[PDB]
Amino acid sequence: HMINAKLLQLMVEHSNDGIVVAEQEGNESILIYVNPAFERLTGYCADDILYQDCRFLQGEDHDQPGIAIIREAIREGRPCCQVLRNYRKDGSLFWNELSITPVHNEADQLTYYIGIQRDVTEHQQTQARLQELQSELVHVSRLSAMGEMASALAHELNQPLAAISNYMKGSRRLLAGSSDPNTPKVESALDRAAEQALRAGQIIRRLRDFVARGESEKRVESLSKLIEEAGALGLAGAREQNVQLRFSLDPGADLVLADRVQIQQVLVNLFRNALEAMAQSQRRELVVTNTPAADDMIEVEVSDTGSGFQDDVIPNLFQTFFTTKDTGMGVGLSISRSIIEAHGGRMWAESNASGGATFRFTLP
Amino acid sequence: GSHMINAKLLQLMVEHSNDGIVVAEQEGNESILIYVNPAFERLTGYCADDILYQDCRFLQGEDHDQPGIAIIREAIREGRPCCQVLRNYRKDGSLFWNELSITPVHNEADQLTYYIGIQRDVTEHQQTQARLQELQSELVHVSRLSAMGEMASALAHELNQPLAAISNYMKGSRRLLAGSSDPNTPKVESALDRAAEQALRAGQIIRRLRDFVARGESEKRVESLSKLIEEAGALGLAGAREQNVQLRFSLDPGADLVLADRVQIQQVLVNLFRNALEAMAQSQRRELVVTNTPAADDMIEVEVSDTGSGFQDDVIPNLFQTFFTTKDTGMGVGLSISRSIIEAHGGRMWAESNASGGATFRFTLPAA
Ligand SMILES: Cc1cc2nc3c(=O)[nH]c(=O)nc-3n(C[C@H](O)[C@H](O)[C@H](O)COP(=O)(O)O)c2cc1C
Ligand SMILES: Cc1cc2nc3c(=O)[nH]c(=O)nc-3n(C[C@H](O)[C@H](O)[C@H](O)COP(=O)(O)O)c2cc1C
Ligand SMILES: Nc1ncnc2c1ncn2[C@@H]1O[C@H](COP(=O)(O)OP(=O)(O)OP(=O)(O)O)[C@@H](O)[C@H]1O
Ligand SMILES: Nc1ncnc2c1ncn2[C@@H]1O[C@H](COP(=O)(O)OP(=O)(O)OP(=O)(O)O)[C@@H](O)[C@H]1O
Repeated sequence: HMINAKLLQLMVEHSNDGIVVAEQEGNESILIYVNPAFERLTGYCADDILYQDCRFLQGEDHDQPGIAIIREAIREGRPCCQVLRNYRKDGSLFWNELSITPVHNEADQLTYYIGIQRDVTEHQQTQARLQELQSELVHVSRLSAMGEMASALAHELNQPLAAISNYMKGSRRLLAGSSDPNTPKVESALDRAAEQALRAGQIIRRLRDFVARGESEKRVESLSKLIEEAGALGLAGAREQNVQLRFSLDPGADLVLADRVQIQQVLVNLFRNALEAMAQSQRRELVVTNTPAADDMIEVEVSDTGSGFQDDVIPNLFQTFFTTKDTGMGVGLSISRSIIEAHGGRMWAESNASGGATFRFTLP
Repeated sequence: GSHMINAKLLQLMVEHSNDGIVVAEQEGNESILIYVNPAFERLTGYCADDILYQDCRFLQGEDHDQPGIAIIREAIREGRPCCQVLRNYRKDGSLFWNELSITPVHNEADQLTYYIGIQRDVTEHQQTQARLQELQSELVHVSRLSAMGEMASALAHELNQPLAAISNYMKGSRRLLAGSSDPNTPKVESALDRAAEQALRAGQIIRRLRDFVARGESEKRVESLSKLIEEAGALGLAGAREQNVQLRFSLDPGADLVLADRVQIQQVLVNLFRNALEAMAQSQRRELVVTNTPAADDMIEVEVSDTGSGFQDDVIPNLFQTFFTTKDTGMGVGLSISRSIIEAHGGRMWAESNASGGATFRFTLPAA
């Protein structure tokens, strides 16, 4: 009615989406029409596949749940939409998003199907890599958090336990020049206490090294790449926070020597920290910049126009547990600085002229 | 001339496609609708007789601050196809997310530019994906502090004995020295007192770090088991479809409502889900069953069974022990944290090996 069927067929012939019309023959849903987009998407020529069921796109990959879903939809005559792994003529893998509508033709007294196919490989791939990045971020965050927990405990307890040892040493020195009948019992009690204090030391290290066990290696990685991976994790939601992102990367300074999951976590933490300082900020600008630097290093700058620093907050930032947030562990910057310095770099912070914060670090 | 099928048949298929399909026509800066299928009238709530020969942009309502709109405008300015999601609004005002595929097509007879547009309602995917973004952030935060907290509790528990020992050896040494006249004894006693004070200080500063990390604590509310199971699946079980892992959630409608702290039970379930997937990595059978049932003393029992690596004969009684692990990079902390959280809540928790060589974990929660 509304448009002539020739024109409509022309539109179908030239749609960018795969479009096919199938016909049920017993247990087969045989293709009776395909458009060029479908030939492109699959690599098959229409002259070759007509009057067969398209399941050959599955190749040998028949342990997919969508397949059974589709089969039951087709038995019921209900529509259905499913993603499947299909394989082009040349073998190449693509994820095919299938929308099938059973349609009953009264004249033919037959059941046809109209199917729309979109290649969704890029979405599947990016979503899978984002899942792996999310999982590994969780893993490394947990071990590194317990790992800083241990080091702070060791360094804070190091003084009392040594004091105890020294008081044992001095007491034993005083009692040596004594004949009181009870002193051998005193000396043995003091020895047992010494041993217990050593035991406290030895087992603080035991839990530390169990949580800190298992370390990685440093390889050449592109900062553009690790900045994009870190942004994918840390900066989703900037647009909803109306934060303006600017990545100024120097093409001569892009390749660094680093352990990629740890630098990912340094950048993710810096990005999150910057977003938080912009929670209620009138100006929201985030700048990431790479430049050549002095000691054959390369400097990465992350600047925000956020809450910034009070007069004497700035010199505490990288100290373990120093925090201004109600639920902050104050550990992000401490872990980041220890990681960067172990990688051969330097890290420091300063307030920006816009009232925000600028963090810089260097890597080779 | 090549006609694989009569155009009437093709028109019918389009008429009954479950997908919105429209044909628009270029008139200057308008792409006016000249055909819509019933699917589009349903999806949008508008009647063809009313929207024909207008541009579809009225679906944006007042919500024109979307990037996809400018993307589409440029694609249509060039001759290129494009695909974008928009916030559109039905006739009744209701919001829906519309997945648009537009293909400009040039008609030689008309010497005109038409467009074929395919529209999918994808509200559920956009919303679900945004809720997974929210869950990912909270899982990171809660895992970090929760691990720091089990770290803290473990260090305090192991140190409790030596520090008490030191305090007691001081108390006993002072008792022995009380009856003494050696000239040096007041100096000894003062040294022992200072050592006592240092050991107390070690204790108090361990409690200091423990309380600092556990300072973020919450309250427990009535929560739907379907929902918290789905959030945990969304985080932990996202890869099962590609791992060819068979998932089955059998939830009993008579056993559904619990009292819990939702983020902590989420982290318990996420750990169970990942752990089961890890066991079912290289197993010919990989089937995971989650089941809800009523359980004794006004409780509800949840079962998670896997056909995975399972448990050795005497590993089972170690599972809930802090730091007990079999994985090279594992912390052995997941189950210890999980059991302490559930028991700190109103339930209990235990484990057993599965008959398929896998593992089955069960827990109970209240509904009071
Ligand atoms: C119109 C239509 C299009 C289809 N397109 C595809 C496709 O592109 N790729 C694919 O793997 N399966 C596709 N299928 C599914 C198979 O034809 C078949 O129905 C499905 O694999 C379940 O049937 P089975 O029991 O033979 O496996 C399509 C089905 C229909 C009706
Ligand atoms: C075939 C076709 C279908 C369209 N369908 C929709 C739609 O369903 N919802 C929507 O918001 N925009 C839709 N658009 C986009 C608008 O028609 C318009 O192209 C877009 O809003 C950008 O143009 P503008 O600058 O006038 O806003 C469609 C465009 C075409 C060509
Ligand atoms: N861009 C910034 N703007 C303002 N303050 C910042 C910025 N970056 C860091 N800070 C300050 O430095 C402190 C330390 O941050 P750090 O990331 O080390 O821990 P945190 O974010 O407080 O805790 P968590 O371990 O949960 O991330 C923060 O409390 C914050 O006050
Ligand atoms: N579903 C499961 N299938 C097989 N083994 C399991 C399962 N759940 C737990 N285990 C075993 O119990 C041990 C303790 O697991 P838990 O989840 O507490 O810590 P983990 O997985 O070792 O460490 P992490 O905290 O890093 O996940 C694990 O090493 C694992 O061997």
